[PDB]
Amino acid sequence: HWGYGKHNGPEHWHKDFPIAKGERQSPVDIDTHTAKYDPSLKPLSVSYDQATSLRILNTGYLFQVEFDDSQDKAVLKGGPLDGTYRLKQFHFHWGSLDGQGSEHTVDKKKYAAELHLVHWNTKYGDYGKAVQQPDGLAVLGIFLKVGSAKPGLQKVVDVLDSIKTKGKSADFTNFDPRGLLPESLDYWTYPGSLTTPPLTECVTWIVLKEPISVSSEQVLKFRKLNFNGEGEPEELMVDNWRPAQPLKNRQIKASFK
Ligand SMILES: NS(=O)(=O)c1c(F)c(F)c(S(=O)(=O)CCO)c(NC2CCCCCCC2)c1F
Ligand SMILES: [Zn+2]
Repeated sequence: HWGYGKHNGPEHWHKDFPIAKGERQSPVDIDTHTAKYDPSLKPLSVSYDQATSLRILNTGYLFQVEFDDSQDKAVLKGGPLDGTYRLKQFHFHWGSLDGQGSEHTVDKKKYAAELHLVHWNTKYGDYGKAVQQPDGLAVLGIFLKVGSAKPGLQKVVDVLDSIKTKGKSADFTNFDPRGLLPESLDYWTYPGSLTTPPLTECVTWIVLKEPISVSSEQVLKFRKLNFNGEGEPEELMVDNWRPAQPLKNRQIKASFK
């Protein structure tokens, strides 16, 4: 099965998922000098006041916080997007060391982690149909750098010991994702893909320019998760990021400058 190791990591995924070598794969390096300011882009509309978090889950590759997406409670609109995208979940990718962990890079810089808020286009009715479409998902990506703590992240960090191993979940109600956002909503955007199998090319990526600051202790706690299930040898969950992929025939657009 796929994963992040020597024998089943990103460089092997193409054998099961040939789209790994496709024309719109993610993540990518964001060359800030060659990204084009697009005056016709709109401000993002991030409408998260009615978000209903449900559950946090160790998938065996990362952890994710899941929301009620059975109605338009928390939605993403505007920016490069046509229509209404419903928040389904968020998750992170992170490293074994503070200078790696992000999927996107900025002028080749890697951050300690990257937060992904996954949304699906409500014109397709359910998320499983939306993944079959070139404009089915919108993922909002936010970089994490190590510095001062992020208070809005601490509820997430504190529950991780209850979901140490693959397949564990825990109630995670009443969490407000607005606490994970930086001050600015300046962004880059480009068409891309899931960054894990099945690597489907169904994502409009919106990557915020401003990272959030998390403490060394918050990220250390991410690295205490396990890829393995309970009752199996411990494999620390670190380095669950895909490296930058070829940009090919794509332009990254900037909402700013
Ligand atoms: N980085 S990412 O946002 O492209 C991404 C993941 F890294 C990721 F691991 C997941 S996953 O845990 O579900 C593993 C399977 O790819 C999703 N989740 C979305 C993509 C999965 C298909 C259904 C669409 C909505 C969830 C996912 F979108
Ligand atoms: Zn992701």
